Amino acid sequence: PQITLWKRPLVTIKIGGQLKEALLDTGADDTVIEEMSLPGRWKPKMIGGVGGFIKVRQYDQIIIEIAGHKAIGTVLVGPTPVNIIGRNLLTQIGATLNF
Amino acid sequence: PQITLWKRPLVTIKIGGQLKEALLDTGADDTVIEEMSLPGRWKPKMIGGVGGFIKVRQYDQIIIEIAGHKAIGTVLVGPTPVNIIGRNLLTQIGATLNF
Ligand SMILES: CC(C)(C)NC(=O)[C@@H]1CN(Cc2cccnc2)CCN1C[C@@H](O)C[C@@H](Cc1ccccc1)C(=O)N[C@H]1c2ccccc2C[C@H]1O
Repeated sequence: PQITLWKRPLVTIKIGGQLKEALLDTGADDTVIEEMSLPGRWKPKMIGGVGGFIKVRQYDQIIIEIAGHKAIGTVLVGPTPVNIIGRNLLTQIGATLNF
Repeated sequence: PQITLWKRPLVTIKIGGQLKEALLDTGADDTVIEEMSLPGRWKPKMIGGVGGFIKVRQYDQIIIEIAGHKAIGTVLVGPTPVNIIGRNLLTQIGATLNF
């Protein structure tokens, strides 16, 4: 679709078989989802944004559906304030900014 | 224009008579610019990022040019790691996310 920005660009995702709401975030390098049980091995990671750094679980090669579009890639899991779809997966689904 | 997301979507902005580089950020509600001595009045604000909150100065009705497109709105100034153009100004320049 084409998504305007008057409201947060929230979409439904499917991850681990579960539906969640997430924010399409062009300012995020990576994808980070709130704490959940997720099938795969993981390793510790830290990511930083405004306000500082958080500790996350890094899961590689995770199947995720974003507004009906398939991606398979790195998903971080940890105490993010909101679920965030970042550029690593926005690129997979062919998302661009236009003006 | 169209901007892909293989790298951070950085553009040139003009604010306060100065050129800066800034990130077009659909995940950001607000626009946050690195410390700069903008004139006049401002209001204290705290804004929340992925890692917690930071202190900023809120300036209203600020003239800013984003990739050649003029606009006007609220700009938050403080110790941000990157200059961030958020939805309050992305809407003004008619930006969308497309896939
Ligand atoms: C107005 C303000 C700027 C404070 N907003 C944000 O920071 C929001 C906060 N919400 C949360 C919120 C908090 C409170 C209230 N409402 C919402 C989550 C989404 N972010 C938007 C992010 O796109 C901001 C960027 C900024 C940044 C870019 C590059 C380098 C440093 C900082 C961000 O945090 N990106 C980082 C990022 C993000 C996810 C995964 C990995 C990484 C690395 C890095 O790219």
